[PDB]
Amino acid sequence: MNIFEMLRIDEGLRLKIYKDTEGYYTIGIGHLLTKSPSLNAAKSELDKAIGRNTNGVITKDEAEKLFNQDVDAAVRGILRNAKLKPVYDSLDAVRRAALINMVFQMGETGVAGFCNSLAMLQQKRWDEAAVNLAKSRWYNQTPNRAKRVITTFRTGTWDAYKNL
Ligand SMILES: *SCC1=CC(C)(C)N(O)C1(C)C
Repeated sequence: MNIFEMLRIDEGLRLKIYKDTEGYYTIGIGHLLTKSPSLNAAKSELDKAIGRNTNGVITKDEAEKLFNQDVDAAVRGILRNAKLKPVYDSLDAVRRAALINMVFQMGETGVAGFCNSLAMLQQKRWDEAAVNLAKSRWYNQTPNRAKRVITTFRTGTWDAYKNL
C-alpha cells in the first residue's frame, strides 16, 4: 500500500464528469473541477487541465496524470504550510499518507483547522488524536472514509486499506 493506492481506493476512478460527495463537478481520481454549479464551467476547467477539448470525457492515462499532479500538489502544500509541516515532519511514512489524504480531500485550509487533532498527532497521542478527529463535519459526512484515515493515524498501519 502507498498514498496513491490509498487515495485510488478512497476517490475511485471515473472517466466522465461526475458530482462528488459535496455535489461538486469532479473527474478522474477525485480531481475537483470547480464548485460552480455550471457543467459548462466544469468542462472549461477540464479542457484547461488536460490541454485539449475533451467534452467532459478523459482517458485513464489522463486521469492518472491529474492524479499524480494532485498528490504532488497536496504534499508540496503541506510542506509550505506553517501549521501542517511540523506535524507532517514528525510523522512516520504511513501516518504521513493519512495526512496527505485529508489534505487531498478537504484542502490545506480545512486540515489546518484541525489544530487540536494536529497537536495530539504531534504528541504521538494516537488514540486521543483519533477520538478528536472524529468530532468533525468530515467524519459525519464521509464516515467510512474518515474511519479508514483515522485508523491509519491511530495504528500507523495500513490495516484499514488491505482486503480492499
Ligand atoms: S493548526 C496549527 C497548530 C496550532 C497548534 C495548536 C500550536 N498546533 O499544535 C498545531 C500545529 C496543530
